[PDB]
Amino acid sequence: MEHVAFGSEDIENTLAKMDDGQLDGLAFGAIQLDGDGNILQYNAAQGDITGRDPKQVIGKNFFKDVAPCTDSPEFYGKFKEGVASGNLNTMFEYTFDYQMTPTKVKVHMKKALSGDSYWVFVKRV
Ligand SMILES: *C(=O)/C=C\c1ccc(O)cc1
Repeated sequence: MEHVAFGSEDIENTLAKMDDGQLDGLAFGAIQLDGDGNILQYNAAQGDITGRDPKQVIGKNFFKDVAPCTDSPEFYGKFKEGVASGNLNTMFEYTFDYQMTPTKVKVHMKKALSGDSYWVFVKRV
């Protein structure tokens, strides 16, 4: 598998070399969003945690369609600020409970290296 540690300092540089196939070899869930919150990448580990079929969610809006429970100042509010500020690095716990068993996770959001893309990393706690 891919040996990348959750919350690593240079994770945006390392994941810059990973294709969709490589992302699926991570020890934790990984989502790539555009500045509007549309889903660009969604790896296997994330799909194990949420039950979503990765291919099926790419293209939908994370905050509108897929994960309305994140539509809150505590999640989406922080996202919208990072995008507007052009910088984002934050780590917090949250509960995912839409159409699923309530699951506690640690979330790390961080701006990608290139363009207008942002990472959302998730692991169980
Ligand atoms: C609330 O809706 C939280 C999270 C979440 C994450 C991924 C997917 O697919 C659904 C929901």
